[PDB]
Amino acid sequence: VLTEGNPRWEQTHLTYRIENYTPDLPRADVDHAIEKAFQLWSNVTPLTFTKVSEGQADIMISFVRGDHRDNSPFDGPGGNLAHAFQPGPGIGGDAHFDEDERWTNNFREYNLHRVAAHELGHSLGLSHSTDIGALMYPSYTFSGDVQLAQDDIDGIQAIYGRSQNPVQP
Ligand SMILES: COc1ccc(S(=O)(=O)N(Cc2cccnc2)[C@@H](C(=O)NO)C(C)C)cc1
Ligand SMILES: [Ca+2]
Ligand SMILES: [Zn+2]
Ligand SMILES: [Zn+2]
Repeated sequence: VLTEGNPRWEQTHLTYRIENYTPDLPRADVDHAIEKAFQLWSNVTPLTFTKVSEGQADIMISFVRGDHRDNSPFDGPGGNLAHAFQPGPGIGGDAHFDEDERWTNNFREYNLHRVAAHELGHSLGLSHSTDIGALMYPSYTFSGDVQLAQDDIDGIQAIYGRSQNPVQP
């Protein structure tokens, strides 16, 4: 409410649910990529995530093709590779992935885990940055290893706070 059309999550815990797995890759590989991404964000923040198989989740993930009842249809391999809505009630928090391209689990054409991590940044209220090491890169590019940069760590920690509890066990 304080922000016009871009409210932050007032909850310290969030839930998510995958509507379906793309036939390009099984669920074991996709669950790992989605689960690994949540761990990276929780590792540096006291935030906690939990997958729900029933009820509406705060962040819904689904794959779409061509027009899917939206005002931004994909135009072939060109255009954006994925998109989402600002964090808010209703369709807000939802995130769609372009299923017209083939997803891979390596440095092949595109990295699914790298894109999922970027979509979460949008759901976490993180905007694009001009830092080369920031995963929130506007266009798609090839980065070295997948790791959070100091700018991203300070940004999410600044909004909520620092994880004053680095207990691995
Ligand atoms: C790995 O991180 C990334 C995630 C998504 C993309 S994306 O090409 O789909 N894209 C960036 C874009 C494309 C074309 C022209 N202007 C801007 C969306 C975007 O920024 N998504 O986060 C946007 C246009 C909907 C790029 C990188
Ligand atoms: Ca495309
Ligand atoms: Zn969509
Ligand atoms: Zn983006």
